[PDB]
Amino acid sequence: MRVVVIGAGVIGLSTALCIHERYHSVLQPLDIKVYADRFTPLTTTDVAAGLWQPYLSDPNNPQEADWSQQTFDYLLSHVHSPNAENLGLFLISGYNLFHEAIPDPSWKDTVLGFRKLTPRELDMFPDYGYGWFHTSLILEGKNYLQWLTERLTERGVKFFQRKVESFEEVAREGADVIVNCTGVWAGALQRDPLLQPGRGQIMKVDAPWMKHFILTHDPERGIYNSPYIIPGTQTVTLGGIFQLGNWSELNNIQDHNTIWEGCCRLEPTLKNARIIGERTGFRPVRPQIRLEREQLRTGPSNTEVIHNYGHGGYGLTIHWGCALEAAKLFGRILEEKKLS
Amino acid sequence: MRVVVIGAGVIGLSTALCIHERYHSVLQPLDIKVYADRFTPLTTTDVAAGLWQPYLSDPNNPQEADWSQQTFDYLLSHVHSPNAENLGLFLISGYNLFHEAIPDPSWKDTVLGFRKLTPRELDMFPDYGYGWFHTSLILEGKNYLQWLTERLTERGVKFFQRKVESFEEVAREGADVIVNCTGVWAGALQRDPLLQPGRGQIMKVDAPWMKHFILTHDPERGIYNSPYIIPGTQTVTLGGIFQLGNWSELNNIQDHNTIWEGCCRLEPTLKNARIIGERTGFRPVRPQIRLEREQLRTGPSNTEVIHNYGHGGYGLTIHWGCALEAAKLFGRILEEKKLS
Ligand SMILES: Cc1cc2nc3c(=O)[nH]c(=O)nc-3n(C[C@H](O)[C@H](O)[C@H](O)COP(=O)(O)OP(=O)(O)OC[C@H]3O[C@@H](n4cnc5c(N)ncnc54)[C@H](O)[C@@H]3O)c2cc1C
Ligand SMILES: Cc1cc2nc3c(=O)[nH]c(=O)nc-3n(C[C@H](O)[C@H](O)[C@H](O)COP(=O)(O)OP(=O)(O)OC[C@H]3O[C@@H](n4cnc5c(N)ncnc54)[C@H](O)[C@@H]3O)c2cc1C
Ligand SMILES: O=c1oc2ccccc2cc1O
Ligand SMILES: O=c1oc2ccccc2cc1O
Repeated sequence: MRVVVIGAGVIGLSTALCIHERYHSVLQPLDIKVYADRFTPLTTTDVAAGLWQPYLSDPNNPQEADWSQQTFDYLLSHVHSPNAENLGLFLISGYNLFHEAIPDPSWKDTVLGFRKLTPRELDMFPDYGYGWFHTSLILEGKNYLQWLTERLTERGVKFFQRKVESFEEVAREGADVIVNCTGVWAGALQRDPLLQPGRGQIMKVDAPWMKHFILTHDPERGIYNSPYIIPGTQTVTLGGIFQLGNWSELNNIQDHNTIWEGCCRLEPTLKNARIIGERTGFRPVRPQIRLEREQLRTGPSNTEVIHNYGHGGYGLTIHWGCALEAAKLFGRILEEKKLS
Repeated sequence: MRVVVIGAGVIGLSTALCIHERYHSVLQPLDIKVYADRFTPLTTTDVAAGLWQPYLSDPNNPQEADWSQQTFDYLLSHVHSPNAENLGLFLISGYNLFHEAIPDPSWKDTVLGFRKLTPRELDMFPDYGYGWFHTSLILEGKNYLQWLTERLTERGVKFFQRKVESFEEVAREGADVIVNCTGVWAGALQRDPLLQPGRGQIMKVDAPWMKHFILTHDPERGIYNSPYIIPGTQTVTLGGIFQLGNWSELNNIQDHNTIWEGCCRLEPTLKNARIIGERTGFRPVRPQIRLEREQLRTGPSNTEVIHNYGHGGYGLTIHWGCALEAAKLFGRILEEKKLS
């Protein structure tokens, strides 16, 4: 009963934890190994601010909306425990600003105190005439990854630093079930023409007087290509870069200047904030998450593959409803094989 | 035309600035001196978190409500300037939690996005069943005092470190108008049986993941004797001590334990927050602010006194409507004396 999880981002770690907590007793010799090229300080998950916010549109897969809601409910129930800070979990309120009166989100009742912005609030942001105010949650990738790692270490999950070349290489080592949580790099193991990098560039700035997130929206320039300010525990994340199909894992001045100019206009107090760091990340963009079973009859033995990737810019927002669904798929592998 | 302001807290400094900005041209040789025992890092103003919040009750003096509103409007208009951080000025949202359904405040429309808490929000705080959520402003005393000082230094206002024994001592030095902004210590210069210390004890804790203020209310134990959490730029203020008539300028373990136990129950994540400092302050409590003219015919020459003290736990919330009213009273001294 050997299980290999490929990837140590929020997807891989949360899935490994979910499978363990649901099947560690059910199956007595349950072996779980985590195979990843990049761990905990250097994944895409570490680059994310961690704000819980799904896309404004209804998902292509109606299950995704339920997956997001399940994660918010799981996270909100732990927000007040004396542990919540080890997870990098905290409540935060803020603004979603629009150029016109768009419909309310599907998640309007999932979040706390959702409402329409008043004219006195809209007066504070001179280029926007519509908006929302609500209270959401930030789950910082860096801390959450460290937390999931500790939980996995105490549960006997063994971690391995390696770049996997094919699923066959893994199957040959004697892994019955393979959990593929490769993120943006999932194409390298099995070509997927629906998966593409959603290049983002962000600035981490010291502005501790910023207590609210501010996300702006423009249908013209599209999703995440508009300014955003997301306060974290130690720093403030400045962003607004979204370049589909760009694999440049390097910061660039044009993107820097665009984030700076755009964020300073939104919040002019930022002109005196110190820049601590700047980073680049690839959102694993797909029309919908690939979370399904596949048979590797093309390779060694029977050997089933659980795909779990393509979380775009909403990986942290959705991860828990995903890990649970993957844990449900893992159970179906046990019952179908006549292994009750 | 010599003017002496006694006090370098928010009251004295904001009044000195207001008189200067309104009468520096009107009167060509306008001499302004600031006399204070304790300056900028050590006043009661430095101990205040700086949240804009008047009392839940309608003021005894209906002008006080207009004075608070004038300060919020003045501060909100400067919240977004690239300077706002030199002032220690920032927007903040949060909770006011009650044991029962009390009426809406007088200031419900002064604040941003004021609303009643929903049942899902009230579920987060197990001992409270009613509440409000709104967006207010924090004006940090420490930074604001440094700002007013710089503004006064560039305007030629001369500062003097001394303990004034009587108004007569000041009148004898040749001061025509005396502005008395002595705060809680105003009784020492002229007995005032309405003015009393509102002893408060606070903890400054490192909890940067706290993005909202939380103020609790109990009619049983009274005003500010209930837990409160107020995040600042660099630290989180923990409080809930209000002892009328207690002059103990010393922290005590009973008050410490009361703030700790009460705040940790409100927000259990605080159990792992580091204590950076603890302080004691005396709110200058009076049934209403004394902001009026008095003739010192009892002392040297004619010599008018402008009283400006007794701002309780709402000094920063009200200071600007006060400084403006004092500046208006100073003008009445010029026109009555047949000095047009
Ligand atoms: C700038 C930016 C901001 C974002 N902000 C938010 C946000 O506020 N909220 C939110 O909900 N989401 C956000 N996201 C999205 C979030 O970061 C992702 O959806 C989530 O981190 C992706 O998780 P993952 O586990 O799919 O990928 P990753 O974090 O990339 O991890 C994939 C893992 O698989 C590994 N791997 C890949 N190929 C192999 C191989 N052959 N062998 C071994 N290992 C392999 C990598 O080494 C890595 O460990 C943001 C993204 C970016 C870039
Ligand atoms: C624990 C606590 C928390 C608070 N939180 C808030 C809040 O969140 N929001 C809010 O709006 N308000 C708050 N307050 C209230 C606020 O601190 C006061 O109302 C305001 O600071 C008082 O201002 P002042 O200028 O009257 O007094 P002070 O800051 O005390 O200054 C009085 C000045 O007069 C001087 N002085 C006195 N006597 C003499 C003399 N004989 N000669 C020379 N100088 C003299 C002192 O040296 C000092 O410089 C809080 C108070 C406390 C104690
Ligand atoms: O760049 C991003 O910013 C966000 C802000 C809030 C919620 C999700 C995201 C995803 C992004 O890619
Ligand atoms: O202790 C105090 O806490 C406050 C919180 C908000 C607004 C005013 C006050 C005044 C206090 O004295």
